[PDB]
Amino acid sequence: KETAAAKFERQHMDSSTSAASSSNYCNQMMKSRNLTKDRCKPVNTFVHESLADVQAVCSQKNVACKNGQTNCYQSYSTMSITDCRETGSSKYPNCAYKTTQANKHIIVACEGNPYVPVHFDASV
Repeated sequence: KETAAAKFERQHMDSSTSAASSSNYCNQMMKSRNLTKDRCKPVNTFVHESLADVQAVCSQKNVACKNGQTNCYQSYSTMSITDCRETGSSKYPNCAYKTTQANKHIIVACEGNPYVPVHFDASV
């Protein structure tokens, strides 16, 4: 079945663009990455960086995850990210989102060997 590492790439990586190019980014990306298949996922963050740069976070500043877990890491530098948040008109299967683009630090949880990001925790 899809690995946690793969799933992380599928849900949160967008190395193909430097930023969201329009208000529709979320709507299109959420659908294409299959995040709306079973239900409308309420929030999602896409990271506009190379895989290598994001995998490197696992070796940066160790911080506690929102749930208390201790395998989270915060990026030393800001990163280009797009936040997607479901809108008040969103209604499965027609999931709808608001697109917000920014440059922020990312916090990820890492696991495995190679030790890579498997969950997106927050941006700061």
